[PDB]
This record gives sequence, C-alpha cells and structure tokens, in this order.
Amino acid sequence: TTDGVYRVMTRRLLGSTQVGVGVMQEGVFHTMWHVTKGAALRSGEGRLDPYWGDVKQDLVSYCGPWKLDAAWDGLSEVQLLAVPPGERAKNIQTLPGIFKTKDGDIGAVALDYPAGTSGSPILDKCGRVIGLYGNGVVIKNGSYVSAITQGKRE
Amino acid sequence: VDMYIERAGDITWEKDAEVTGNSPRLDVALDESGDFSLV
Ligand SMILES: Cc1cc([C@H](Nc2ccc3c(c2)CNC3)C(=O)NCC(F)F)cc(C(F)(F)F)c1
Repeated sequence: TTDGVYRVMTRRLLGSTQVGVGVMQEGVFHTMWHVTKGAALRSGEGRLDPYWGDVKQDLVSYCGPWKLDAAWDGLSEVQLLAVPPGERAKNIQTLPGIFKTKDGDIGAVALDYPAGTSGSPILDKCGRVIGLYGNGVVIKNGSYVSAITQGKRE
Repeated sequence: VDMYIERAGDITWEKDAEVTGNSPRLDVALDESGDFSLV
C-alpha cells in the first residue's frame, strides 16, 4: 500500500499480461473502469475490494473513495507517467490539447501507448495527479488522443 | 482473484523528461458506455 504507480496484471490470458495501471494514494487504489471491470484485486496476500466506480466516467476506486482532486490549470505543460507493458515507467512532458463536449471542455494528451498503459497518471509540476490516461479517441490522421480523466473527491 | 498489482514507481515530476506530443482541439461526444466519439 506504499503510495505510487502500479501495474495491473492478469493470469487469465497467456502467461502474465498487463491490462492497465493505477495510482495508490492515501490508502486508495485508483484506475480506469475498463481495466478491471470492477473486479477485486490482489496485492501480495491481501485483497482490494472496489469502493466506488462509474462506467461513463470510466473510473474506479478500491479501499475508499476517490482521493485525486488536482486539475489541469488549462495553460501549463503536464507529464504522463507512462507505464507500458514490460517496460520501465517513464515521464513524458507535453502541452495538452482540448476535448470540446456539450457539457464543457476537458484537457487531452496526444501520446500513443499500448492499451495496457491505460490508468497511467498525468501530473502537474507539483507532482499532483490531475487525471488518468487511457480513455479517448483515434483521430483522422490515426494518432491516439486520451482525455485527462479526473474523478470527484466527495 | 485473477488480477494483481505490482509497484512500478514513485509519482514525481522529472526535470529530465523528454518533451513531445501535439495539442489537438477536438469536438467529441461521450456516450453512456464511457466511449468517446469524434463529432
Ligand atoms: C491507452 C489506450 C486506451 C484505449 C481505450 N480502450 C477502452 C476500452 C474499453 C472501454 C474504454 C476504453 C472506455 N469504455 C470502455 C480507448 O480509449 N479506446 C477508444 C479508442 F481509442 F479505441 C485504447 C487504446 C488503443 F488504441 F490501443 F486501442 C490504447
């Protein structure tokens, strides 16, 4: 339960497969709904049970309520702490674009990683998590663009 | 319980970091299944 970034693994497919990534903060594990589909997780000999989740937001928390509440300021570069399958964690700095929706505008990160990188955290210059990478679109020119997906701290 | 977690690092801003990616402005829609589509 040390704070930090974690891989989410399964043995249900061939060998051991990385299906996504998440963030341990304040004793809560944070990831994208489509990574776990709300299943329980193991950490060593211990179990993490889902506590909150929402398919439309594509988010889920384990062991307690969603704790991440920092926001992209709309101006500054950010860092993706990318954790790709079988590869070391690496920081990638970028200026977000924008997703424009009927319900308002969201920052967007235009970086292409494999599906199992979903749930990698996006950071501000204070190292705060401003959202998770891995729900987005493929655009005309073929690139992957991710929303900056952030939950609500209740 | 199939799925398990393994630590991969600390959450820190790195001054060394490689700078890349563009900043597209995109009209999108979000459906009830949490799927984005381009408008
Ligand atoms: C990093 C990454 C993430 C995705 C991601 N997949 C996905 C799958 C199921 C659901 C959702 C997201 C949200 N609701 C259920 C995604 O945005 N998909 C949309 C588009 F990009 F395909 C996909 C990829 C990859 F591009 F590699 F397929 C990568």
